[PDB]
Formats: sequence, C-alpha cells, structure tokens
Amino acid sequence: GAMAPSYRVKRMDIAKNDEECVVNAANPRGLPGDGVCKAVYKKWPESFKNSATPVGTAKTVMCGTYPVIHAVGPNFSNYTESEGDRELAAAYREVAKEVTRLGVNSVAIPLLSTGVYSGGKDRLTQSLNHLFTAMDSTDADVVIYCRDKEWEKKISEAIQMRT
Ligand SMILES: Oc1ccc2c(c1)OCO2
Ligand SMILES: Oc1ccc2c(c1)OCO2
Ligand SMILES: [Cl-]
Ligand SMILES: [Cl-]
Ligand SMILES: [Cl-]
Repeated sequence: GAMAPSYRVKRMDIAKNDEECVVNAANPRGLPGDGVCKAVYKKWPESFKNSATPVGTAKTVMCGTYPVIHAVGPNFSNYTESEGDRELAAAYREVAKEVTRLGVNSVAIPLLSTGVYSGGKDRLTQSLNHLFTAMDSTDADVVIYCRDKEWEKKISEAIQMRT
C-alpha cells in the first residue's frame, strides 16, 4: 500500500504516467479504439492480447511486467441513463478489485464514459463519484489523468473538498 494513500489529478497523456499500473478506457472488443484507448494501444500494444471483456468489467493484461487494466464503461449513446449509471459504477468496482489483486502502490486512471462514450453529456461529477465509491477503500495512490484545463480545476476542487 502507499504510506499515506492520496488522490491527485494531472492534465497530461495517461500513456506518460508515473504510476505502477494504468487503467485503459477500453472498448468491449479489445480494439485499438480512439482517445485514451488509442494512446494506450500505441504505448502498450502487447496488452491487447485477449483483452476483450464485457461492459461493466475490467480485465488485466501484462505488457512485460507493467499491468494494463482494461475497464469497459458503458456507451451512453446505447444505454439508458439508469442502466448506464449501473454499468459505470460496476466498471470502477472491478478496477478496485484488480488494483487490490495486483498489490500495486499506485494507479493511473481516466474518468470512464466522459469522452466518446458520454452520449454528448458532461459526466465529470457522475464518473468521478463512481471512481471515489470504488477506490476509497483501496490503499493505492490514485492519479486521475484528464485533457481539459477546466476539468483539471473541477477534479482538483472535488478532491480538495473531502480533505
Ligand atoms: O495536455 C494534454 C492532456 C492529455 C493529452 C495530451 C495533452 O496529449 C495527449 O493526451
Ligand atoms: O485523447 C487523450 C489521450 C490520452 C489521455 C487523455 C486524452 O486524457 C488523459 O490521457
Ligand atoms: Cl502530455
Ligand atoms: Cl469515453
Ligand atoms: Cl478531460
């Protein structure tokens, strides 16, 4: 575990993280995909061997000894708000199980279902609160990666609010 488990946020490419493992915002079919998933494919292509997994689940594949946790958020284009909310919560619970099993002291994590799976809605608060529900009981240092300067500020404020 970490000596004083923390949450942090950085505005940079998750493919350049400084943590002991990465969560991919994966598609269910293990395809290179777009956005975070494409950056992950370019950096850790070996981790997409037999990475296909259903919505609401996480499947870990090693790239050398570096774990890539493929976490499949719902595409809110296809799911109802209610069923999508349930699957998004579930995907983060499966990430917490994997991070615990791996015995890492730190993890790099994107906000699931906030980009091309967002169904055109701002889901910062929804996705972040599901991340917290899952990860609060873990002792890994969690570092959240985002792209947008206004998102960085809002994520930082939500972390600082609980401290
Ligand atoms: O400020 C940035 C945040 C995320 C990125 C990026 C720049 O390049 C690729 O992903
Ligand atoms: O398009 C992106 C690729 C990598 C990223 C990201 C966006 O935000 C964090 O890391
Ligand atoms: Cl970057
Ligand atoms: Cl997404
Ligand atoms: Cl973002």
